[PDB]
This record gives sequence, structure tokens and C-alpha cells, in this order.
Amino acid sequence: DGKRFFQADPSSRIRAITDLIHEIPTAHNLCHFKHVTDYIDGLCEACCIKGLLRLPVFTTVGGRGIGAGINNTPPFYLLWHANDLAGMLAQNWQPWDNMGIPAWLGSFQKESREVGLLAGMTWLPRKVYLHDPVPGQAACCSCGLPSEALVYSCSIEVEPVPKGLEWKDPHGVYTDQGKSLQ
DNA sequence: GCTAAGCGCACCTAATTTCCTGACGGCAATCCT
Ligand SMILES: [Mg+2]
Repeated sequence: DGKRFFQADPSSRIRAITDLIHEIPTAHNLCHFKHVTDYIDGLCEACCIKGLLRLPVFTTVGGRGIGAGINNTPPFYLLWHANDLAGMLAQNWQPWDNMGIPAWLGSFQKESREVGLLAGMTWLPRKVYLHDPVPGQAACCSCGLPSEALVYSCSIEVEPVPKGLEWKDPHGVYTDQGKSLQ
């Protein structure tokens, strides 16, 4: 009962859990997919979390009506790598003077532009509520690890990314004209 | 019943020209709104 992680204002539109993830096929303009079917099998909690982290980074266009993420169409992502998590964090540490207001706080105040890095790296273009049914699953058949009762669907809306916001992702790659490099 | 040796060439020259095309025609869907 309170604030929730990567969740936002009240919702009405309901979409299946298959579209939060991208690697598994979703409800396209078809009926058959790569042997998946919506509202039958769902993802685990870890898969749901790793799909929620895909939202600020790898959200594409939804047919030119649904807007993209904060860093446009998802560009090339480049970073510095090491054999350890300590070297993982240390080699990509370069911070900026203004941090920003990340989305794991509540409803952030828009105020002026030039968010920084911490507000821009965690921008939420979608929402999640999910309606919990009475009990749930018995054996998992979508993730692969046989788990307890899992999710079935969710609820996704969009937020229009405004104009301006002169901002550069630290790991993104941007062309000569400032557009995203694909 | 049916033979056997020896002998078998090389030199000359072998060519010059000029011409050799142009224009036209080259496709679209449908594989995320
Ligand atoms: Mg899984």
C-alpha cells in the first residue's frame, strides 16, 4: 500500500504481458506467433522486472501513433566492460554535476529542461498495474524455470515525450545531425 | 623346303591496309498497425 516501482497514474487500457518483453512475440496483426499465445502463459517476477527495465532503453515506435522512448528510437548502446561487477561499475562511472530526478521516486516534477543523467536514464514511457486473479499458475510454461503462480497480463499506456529536452544519453551514439544511430 | 647388305639430301624466301554502328526499352508487393 504505497509507492510502486516503475508504476504510475491510474489506468484503463489493458494489454498482455507479452508486449512488455520484446524477445517473445506479441499480439501482432496475426493470430499465430512463435508458439506463444496471449492470456494463457505469463512471465515470472524476475522476467517482469527485466522487462520493466527495457522500457527506458529499448522502447520502439508503435506504428507512428505511439511515441518512442526518451532517447527516440532505441539507438546503438556502447559502454565499458570488465570481468567483474566492480570493474563493470567503475569503468562506466563518469558522472555529471546535475543528477536529475529518477522515476523510482514518485510523480516527478517536470519544471525546466536539461534533466541530466539520472532523470533521463530512468524515464518511464509506459505504465504497469496488472489485475491479480484468484490464485494463479501451477507450473510455468513461458520462462522455462518451473515456478509458482505467475502473471497473466498488465496495463500499458503511453506518455508523450515533449519537445526540446536537449539531453545526451551517456551510452548512446548520436549522428552528425543529432539523430539516433541505429 | 622360304635369303640377305647397303644405301635414305638440304638451301632460299614466308606481305602488305583499313574500315570496327547507333538509339530504345530496365517493372511492382510483401513480409508491424
Ligand atoms: Mg524466465
